[PDB]
Amino acid sequence: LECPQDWLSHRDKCFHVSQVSNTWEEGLVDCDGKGATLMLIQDQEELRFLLDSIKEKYNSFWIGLRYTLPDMNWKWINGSTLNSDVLKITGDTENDSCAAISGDKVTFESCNSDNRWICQKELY
Amino acid sequence: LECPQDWLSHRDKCFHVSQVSNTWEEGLVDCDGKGATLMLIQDQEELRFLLDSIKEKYNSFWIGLRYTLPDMNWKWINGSTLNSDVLKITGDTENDSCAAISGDKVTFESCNSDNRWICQKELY
Repeated sequence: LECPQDWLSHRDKCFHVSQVSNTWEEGLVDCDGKGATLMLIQDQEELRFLLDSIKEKYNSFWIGLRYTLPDMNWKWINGSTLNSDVLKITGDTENDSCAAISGDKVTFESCNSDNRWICQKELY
Repeated sequence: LECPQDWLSHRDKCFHVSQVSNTWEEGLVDCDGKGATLMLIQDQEELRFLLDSIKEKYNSFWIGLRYTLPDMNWKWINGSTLNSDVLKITGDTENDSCAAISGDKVTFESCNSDNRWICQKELY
């Protein structure tokens, strides 16, 4: 019983890092199609192991954590409303944020960001 | 009437990009201390001009837009709760997300990210 070919083995899990960057949803669907899921982090060690095997400590990798927000009237810190032109490129219609590993932290980022992603399989 | 020394001039505004990366709040306080504010984007042209004068189209720069979230019970996409060890490095206690320019989009990112920031002054 080994991890599939080209998957990284660690403790009870197999990991695979995506070839391309894309949105969170594209990652979630990609992992599904592999009989896998986006990475669920059990502890910081796991996070450190991955990041040190990949050698991209700055980059962001999508993981399996997301929240949605109700519809929001976005305003600048001075109280002025964002105008039409800027709203066209601000966040996503879905108003979701998605977790990504970066460094040795987990940060939430708009889900339409293009990031690589990490899929996981449980061996045991 | 010129922009201060070392500020970038554009249309009715002067811009200054921070020397170091730090959290959103440190940016907001830094701009204040300069008689300035974090960048408020009037339109995509402005965004393009900055990004093309700086020549860091990938990087994230804080701007003057932020939202807070109520306290949240974070769960993984499979419904399992994040454990203690992972919660220690996931987002920020404040549970805020902050806007940053990247590429030619505005993305929301956890406010404890270390990004450079852009301050603005209005000349007219």
